[PDB]
Amino acid sequence: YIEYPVLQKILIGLILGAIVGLILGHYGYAHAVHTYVKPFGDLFVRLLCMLVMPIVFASLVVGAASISPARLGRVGVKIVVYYLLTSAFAVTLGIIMARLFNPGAGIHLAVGGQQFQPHQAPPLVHILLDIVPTNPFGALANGQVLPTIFFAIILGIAITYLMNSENEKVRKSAETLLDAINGLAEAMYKIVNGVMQYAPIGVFALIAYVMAEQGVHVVGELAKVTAAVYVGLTLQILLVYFVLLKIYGIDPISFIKHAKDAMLTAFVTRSSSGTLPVTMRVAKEMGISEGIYSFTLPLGATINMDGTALYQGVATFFIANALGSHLTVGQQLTIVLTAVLASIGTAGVPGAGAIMLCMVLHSVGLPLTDPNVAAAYAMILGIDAILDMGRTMVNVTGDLTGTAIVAKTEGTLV
Amino acid sequence: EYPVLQKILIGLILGAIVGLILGHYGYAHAVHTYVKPFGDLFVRLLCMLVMPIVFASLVVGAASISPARLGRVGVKIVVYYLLTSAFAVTLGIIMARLFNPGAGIHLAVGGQQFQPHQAPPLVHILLDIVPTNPFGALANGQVLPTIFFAIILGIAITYLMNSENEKVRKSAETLLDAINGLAEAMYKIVNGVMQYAPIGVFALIAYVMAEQGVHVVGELAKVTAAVYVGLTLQILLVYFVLLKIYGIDPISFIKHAKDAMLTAFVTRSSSGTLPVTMRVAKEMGISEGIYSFTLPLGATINMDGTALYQGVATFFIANALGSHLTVGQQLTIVLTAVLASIGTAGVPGAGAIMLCMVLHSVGLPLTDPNVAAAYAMILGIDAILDMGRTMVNVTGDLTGTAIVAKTE
Amino acid sequence: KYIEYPVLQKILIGLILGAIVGLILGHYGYAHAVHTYVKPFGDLFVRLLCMLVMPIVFASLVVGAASISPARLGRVGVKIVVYYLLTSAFAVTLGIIMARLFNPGAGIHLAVGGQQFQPHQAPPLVHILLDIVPTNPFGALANGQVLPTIFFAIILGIAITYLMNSENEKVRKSAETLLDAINGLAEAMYKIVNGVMQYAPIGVFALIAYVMAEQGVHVVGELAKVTAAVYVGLTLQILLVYFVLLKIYGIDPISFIKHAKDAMLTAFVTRSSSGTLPVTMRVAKEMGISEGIYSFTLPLGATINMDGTALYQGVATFFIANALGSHLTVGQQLTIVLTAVLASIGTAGVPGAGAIMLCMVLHSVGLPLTDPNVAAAYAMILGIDAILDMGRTMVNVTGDLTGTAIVAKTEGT
Ligand SMILES: [Hg+2]
Ligand SMILES: [Hg+2]
Ligand SMILES: [Hg+2]
Repeated sequence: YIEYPVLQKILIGLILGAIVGLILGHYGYAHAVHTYVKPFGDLFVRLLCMLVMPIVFASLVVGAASISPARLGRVGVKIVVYYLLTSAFAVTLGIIMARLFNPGAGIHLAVGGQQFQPHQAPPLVHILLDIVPTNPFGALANGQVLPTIFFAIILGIAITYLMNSENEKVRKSAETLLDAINGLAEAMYKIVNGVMQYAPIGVFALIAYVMAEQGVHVVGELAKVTAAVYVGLTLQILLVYFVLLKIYGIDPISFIKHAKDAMLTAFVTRSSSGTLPVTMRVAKEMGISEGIYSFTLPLGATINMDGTALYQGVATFFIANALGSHLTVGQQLTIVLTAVLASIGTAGVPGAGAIMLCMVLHSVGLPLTDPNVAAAYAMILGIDAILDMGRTMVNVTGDLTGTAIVAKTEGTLV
Repeated sequence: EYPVLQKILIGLILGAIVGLILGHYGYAHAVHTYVKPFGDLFVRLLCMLVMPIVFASLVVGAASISPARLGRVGVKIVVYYLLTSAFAVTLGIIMARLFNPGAGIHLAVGGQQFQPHQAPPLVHILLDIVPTNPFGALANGQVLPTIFFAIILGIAITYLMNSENEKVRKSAETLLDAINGLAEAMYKIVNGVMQYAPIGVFALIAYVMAEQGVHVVGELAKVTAAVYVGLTLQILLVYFVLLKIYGIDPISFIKHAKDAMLTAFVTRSSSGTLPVTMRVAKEMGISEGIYSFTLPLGATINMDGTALYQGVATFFIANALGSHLTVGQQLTIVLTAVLASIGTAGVPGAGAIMLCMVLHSVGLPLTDPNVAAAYAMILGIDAILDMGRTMVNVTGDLTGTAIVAKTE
Repeated sequence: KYIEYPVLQKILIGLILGAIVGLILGHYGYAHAVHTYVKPFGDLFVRLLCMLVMPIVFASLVVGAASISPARLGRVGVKIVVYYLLTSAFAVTLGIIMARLFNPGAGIHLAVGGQQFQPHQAPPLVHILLDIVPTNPFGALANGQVLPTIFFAIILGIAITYLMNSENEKVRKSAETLLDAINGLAEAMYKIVNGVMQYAPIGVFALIAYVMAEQGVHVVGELAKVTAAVYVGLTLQILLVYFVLLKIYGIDPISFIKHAKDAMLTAFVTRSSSGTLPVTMRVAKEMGISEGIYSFTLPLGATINMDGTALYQGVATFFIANALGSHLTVGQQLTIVLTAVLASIGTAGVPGAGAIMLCMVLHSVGLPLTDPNVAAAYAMILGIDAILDMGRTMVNVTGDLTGTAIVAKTEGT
């Protein structure tokens, strides 16, 4: 059948696809690929941008409700502060690395015969006022990004306040609504898994055309991306986690020795949740309180922002850079912080890195319909699989780093 | 608030007489200005629920039929309906080509004939089944994407009900429970709208008769006929053969269903009839533990009745527009319609509701005067057709529960 | 850094303080600078409100419809509903009456862009009646078609009640779940308003600051003229209907008020049918209303009481239309006003329902809230809504008791 290690399939689809593309590039048929292979790629891209709205919205409602004070616990408030200070660093490293290696420059895409031309921007007044949806159903209906973010947050928070009410009529109503929204977000995730079953074919078709038509330069450019990620990735573990543990009297060396297979599971399954049974067992091996890890671990699975913050730092810069538009530090963080803010509750979430990207593009007015934007996004989407293994692996490590720092601040260790 | 079907038939029979005399020496135009708006109110009220029912109905439907959520006695009854609908489709088209309903009524209302557009590149029509934004598809009536999303969602929910996580599992249970109920309410609303249907159906044919001459009655009777003969040809040609193939006697089988069919034929309700259906299944000696499960499904998932309705209706509608339609597209459009109606067996006037959904999905704006005036015709006789629809649905539900019961 | 100080106080402070600032900056000041710098805060406030107008009206009506819906409706229910229908009827007539009595809007002929607003007119009745029916309800709901939304929200709520009358427990829990989540969306939308009223002091400051600075000093008289027309019709309701209705039911009106005294005073000051509900029930027991009666009728008047809104709209509608330059007749008025009221059912409060309905009414008529004039006209009412909304609630609560007592003594079982 096709149930064989889904990730194996996708990496086979990428490696094999680039070879097919690239040799049909050299003496081949850039155009034939474009007429015949590519539409299979397009289907894949559509199946992704599809759920981009339901997941962002329904995910944020649930996510907001999670962190919403003071439905949030006191042991919880400390773990929230944790992810906030780490996301802060994860963002800096993101940008830093994306500037350090310069992914995108060197590939000047001008696909229809013309380069893409960002039309910016309205007056700040006009753009701040417009985050407030004129009509919340409509925002959601026709893909209005920022408004949906803002309404989804303000609603998730509202729900929690309703679950602090004496009126039981009221309390269950909220509990019902949130539960229903939850199941939606939940179903959306299961749908993604199904799409990832098609991903090996679709991703084959995507890079096949990119390779066939962009030339061979691309492979260097993509390795440039992945590199900037995995080096910021490990730079995170070493520079922040290890420091934060050191600074909490915890031993970083022996810490790793327990996390070892929990990171390796995460690296391999791409799944904060798939990995969560392993994570929890390791948390116990380190001797974290039962009452603690059984609460804080199922959070970092969803609200851990550090992984995605790194992805976007590099994805953002590549995507904008390949388009040809030179992007500054101020725009960078502006963009990235906003993606991260809105990512909360989508930690995994199969391929959230790429999903946030769409939602961020849609937000900066770069129509996915444009051929350049399209062929640009298609590149990152290709290697997303690779990137998403590091993304999860850092997520999990940081979840343990945090749940162990917070564990010790409760006096429940060994 | 007196027997509802009586009223719709009273209104139709009565309405054509009124329209037809007022047509002849009368004032086709007057009717058009004063009588007709009541008719248009009716068509709107229907096209209204076309979206919610299709979406909500399919989410629920797909979650029924979904693997691994489906049961063993269930898998067989589904396999039953799949292979009966197969044949029901064939008869539909076949009868629709046999009698030629529509041609000979050449409607060109505005002083101009309707002119269907075809067709974007296969590539572009296939990529487009995938909604770019699901809320959007839903919001501004995109048919194929809504089907595609509603199926892919229903299946997803079932996987969530096979989860270790009780939080996850309850949430799915809830979402589904609320979509169901939306579905459910949608139907309740139809029952009420059918309360206006006698006035509405009066107004509709009144105009059609007053304006399209007397040729119409022949053309409509042509439809009715093509359904009722496909209808009984289904009972005899498939059910009887399936009963015989499973040692059940066709003749004495009917002797038991006799009132259950008569009830179905007169209530238009697979569900309204359900108590009578189950009573007969007991009289025939089916296991309690089998008919109490399989009969409530046939009432929702039985595609055979609709499959004949769409076959014929589709061919009439298109044919009357002027557009001659081939066997290939006939089937393609039909499979699509039936394969989206799952979980709406009855569901009062489902037959017509689907038609609207298939029309909106295949070019053909319901706002267009030709398209409108043609759909107004079938909408008129829907009541007649919808009685045979249900009656055959119910017969095939017993045939299925009996065949499956025997294998147990 | 914490302004969790009495929320109403803040809005009143913001109004009085805002008008002075604007008015002095108006005279020799910088109408323009206010427009460029203070106003954007006033606009952000109008956006947060106009935001919820769709979800509150829809999800609110669904629940509302369900609550009045037969035959889920009790016999103790049927009477209280009939009560409210006959009181809203009069509540409307007084609204229009007072709106015509004082003439708010005239004398302020607003032509803001350098051009006066022009209401379009009306398609044939056929076309407007057919169009109350949503061709696609998700679409109605998604892009703000008001009339089709109303009609779908009612026809939905009612259907949901019938599903609760089914022997199929599948069917029955399904309906119960759906309603449970629609309510609760409703409920959350209300919580989101409470947060918006938190910024309302700042926003209401900015709003009148500009209208004062730019519209002159004639505005303050015109607004006092509104509030007057409401508060007098408001007490004309108590004296002219409730008191005549209590008397006509052998009940003593003066000694009735002696119990309601604080129950009305709470409502006047909290702006909250729900916040006041504890105080209200305590008073219905003091008046010696049955426990199994007020435990049902008081939580209804809290949501379905239409009389308070009926007055507000009578005046708001006339002022808004009058200021724009369109003179509006008594037919037009009720047609506009019945409609709003009839669709307000289940939104009694709901922090600021009065203004909320008005948008929804403005959108429905054909006055695009983006229009410079319409905006500057709505902005004025939005400003004093807070004042009007205290009276609104207070009248509502008096009439909930007047009702629960009239129905109560017709019982004694
Ligand atoms: Hg996308
Ligand atoms: Hg329709
Ligand atoms: Hg508004």
